[PDB]
Amino acid sequence: DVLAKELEDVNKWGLHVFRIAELSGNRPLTVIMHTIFQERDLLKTFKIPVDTLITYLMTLEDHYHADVAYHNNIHAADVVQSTHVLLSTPALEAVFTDLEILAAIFASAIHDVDHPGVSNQFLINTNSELALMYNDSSVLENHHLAVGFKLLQEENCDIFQNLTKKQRQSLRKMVIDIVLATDMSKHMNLLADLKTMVETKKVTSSGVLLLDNYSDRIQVLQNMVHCADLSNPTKPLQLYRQWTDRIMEEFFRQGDRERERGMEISPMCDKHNASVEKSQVGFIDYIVHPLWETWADLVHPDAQDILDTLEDNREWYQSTIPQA
Amino acid sequence: VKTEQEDVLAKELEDVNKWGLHVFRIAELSGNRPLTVIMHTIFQERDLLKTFKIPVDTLITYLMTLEDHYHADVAYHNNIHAADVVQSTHVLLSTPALEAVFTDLEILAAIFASAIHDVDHPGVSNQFLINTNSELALMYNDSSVLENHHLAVGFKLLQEENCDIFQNLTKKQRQSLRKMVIDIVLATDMSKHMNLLADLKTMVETKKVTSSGVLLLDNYSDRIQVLQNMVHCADLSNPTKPLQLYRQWTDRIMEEFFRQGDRERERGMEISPMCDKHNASVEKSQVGFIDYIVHPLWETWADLVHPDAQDILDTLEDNREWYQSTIP
Ligand SMILES: COc1ccc(/C=N/OC[C@H](O)CN2C[C@@H](C)O[C@@H](C)C2)cc1OC1CCCC1
Ligand SMILES: COc1ccc(/C=N/OC[C@H](O)CN2C[C@@H](C)O[C@@H](C)C2)cc1OC1CCCC1
Ligand SMILES: [Mg+2]
Ligand SMILES: [Mg+2]
Ligand SMILES: [Mg+2]
Ligand SMILES: [Mg+2]
Ligand SMILES: [Mg+2]
Ligand SMILES: [Zn+2]
Ligand SMILES: [Zn+2]
Repeated sequence: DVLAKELEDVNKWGLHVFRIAELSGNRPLTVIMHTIFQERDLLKTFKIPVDTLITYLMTLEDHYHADVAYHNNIHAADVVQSTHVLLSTPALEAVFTDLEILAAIFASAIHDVDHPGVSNQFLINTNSELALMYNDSSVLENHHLAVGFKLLQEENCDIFQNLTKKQRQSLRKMVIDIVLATDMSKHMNLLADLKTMVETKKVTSSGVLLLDNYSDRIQVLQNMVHCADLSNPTKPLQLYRQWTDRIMEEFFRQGDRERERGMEISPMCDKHNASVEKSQVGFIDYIVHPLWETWADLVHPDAQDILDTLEDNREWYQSTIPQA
Repeated sequence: VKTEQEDVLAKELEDVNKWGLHVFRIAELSGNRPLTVIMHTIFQERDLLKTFKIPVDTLITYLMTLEDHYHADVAYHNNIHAADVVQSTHVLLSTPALEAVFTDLEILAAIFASAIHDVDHPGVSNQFLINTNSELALMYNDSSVLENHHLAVGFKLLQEENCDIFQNLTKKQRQSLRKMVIDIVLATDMSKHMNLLADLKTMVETKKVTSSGVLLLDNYSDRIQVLQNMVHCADLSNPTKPLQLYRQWTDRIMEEFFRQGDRERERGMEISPMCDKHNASVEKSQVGFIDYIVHPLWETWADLVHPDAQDILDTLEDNREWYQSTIP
């Protein structure tokens, strides 16, 4: 019906994911993953029973929190679909193995599962059980990985059951490497290294990137999923506005818990003294544009339309801020 | 004192400041409470209860609970090993080249890290835990699986009734100590040894000393690097001890290794290097251990604190020759 038609846009930047969420009965992660697995022939390639895939996807989606405004199944579905588009970028054609593709997409799907709606720093500062378990280091990201993998153990949920032992081991390593790179405390180091990779990049005659060891390959996959994670401001304004609403709602909820606890309220988490437009322009200027302009460099000119949208949205958000 | 255990014992504890304290004797004389007894002694000696306002009964309660979470049926990675690493770190901290270098909080961190650094060790390796798809390796994504766990347990036990030995630290002190203890225990992961050593060599190359040969450390990076390597050295100090101690440590690690190999053999897995009781060369393996891991590390530490560690290095070399001479 009016879902198969929306899902026709699954290979396009700017898919109406919120509409897909509504139409699927709040199952955007399940429907979008299913669609992409079929589109990429992943069920056949890895002999994944279709009922197993769906069973896993639904239990995974169940473990995203409905009451968390941003870090929920819609965000997961969005990052999955964005990674799916980025994987098909011409500069990367025939570069990645089917296993590497599967790993990037699986990592995207689980990368925020069971997110509590508060930051690593909040969890550390409040002496949470999660921070105790993970010694204050990539607390959330370690946890997302543990839960994501743990769910494969549920009845008829092992989608990787027919991979070889070697394939499963390689897949597990890549997925861990990828989800740990979504920790924002690693952003500047990832970016610094990505800039250096761009500086020294190698391309075939056909113009596709040459990545001849695991380090270079996983580095590209890490940054790709990181870009997808940080892709909201590169989307059409109607979508970007919705993501901004959600992250500010989530932030203000954390800020309210901090205020109640007598804690200093984290930057951008105070509903009373916040500035959304200023916050987004700063987010684009200091994080999202520096990353995406580097990705654009890597795959030039594949990402120029995405960069254009980002730059237009920045100019849009800054337009109502008085300036000299 | 610290444990209502028999007699004394006090004569043995007179060696708490010396390399080659007889920790096994201490374990026996204390009713298998060497970690509690030795930690209590060191905290009193260094006046740490007064400095950090640690109630003595809180200290003893925590130490007993901590000690209870080292497995009695694990041959090597048990409470005696923890006590040994604690006591060895305590000796290393007092080396002349480090006089007045570390704050009392840094000293507390090193000693506390040493005490918890293998707690709840199951007697099998990280690689075994990964290969067998253990819940622990799933929890920690195959990375420093044991060492992350040791830290989690060591800190969690502070929350048991009357166990918070850090209750009278300031918020900042608690935060700093927590970071240092994590940095130190994660550095005991043997997978980090080569990198750790490489960086230690770099530090020795650019080492700054006063005229009395005392190290000049400039910042947290310097201080934590020395503490990480210090506790790593303590962890790898068995072959540098009086031979009778070393011989018992060797017997114990081989027993633990063989038990892991038995588990591997039973599950049809490739038996890990040095874990096959049916095909072992214990003496040869000790010489290889010294040549490729322990001597390169301790020679570098010896350089850092020259000449403070000369005797320790000499003993290492003598002990290498013992195992050499006993290869069949
Ligand atoms: C649409 O906009 C966004 C979309 C995603 C995100 C992604 N956020 O992931 C962050 C983690 O939860 C942790 N941070 C939370 C914060 C309270 O403290 C920081 C130390 C860490 C942010 C967006 O805009 C935001 C940041 C800039 C203005 C609002
Ligand atoms: C007295 O000798 C020793 C004293 C301590 C130790 C400390 N070991 O900690 C290691 C961890 O449990 C994990 N390893 C287990 C092993 C089966 O596989 C490795 C990949 C990692 C070792 C000693 O001897 C060694 C080398 C020669 C005989 C064993
Ligand atoms: Mg995340
Ligand atoms: Mg004597
Ligand atoms: Mg020992
Ligand atoms: Mg250990
Ligand atoms: Mg210095
Ligand atoms: Zn995310
Ligand atoms: Zn140890």
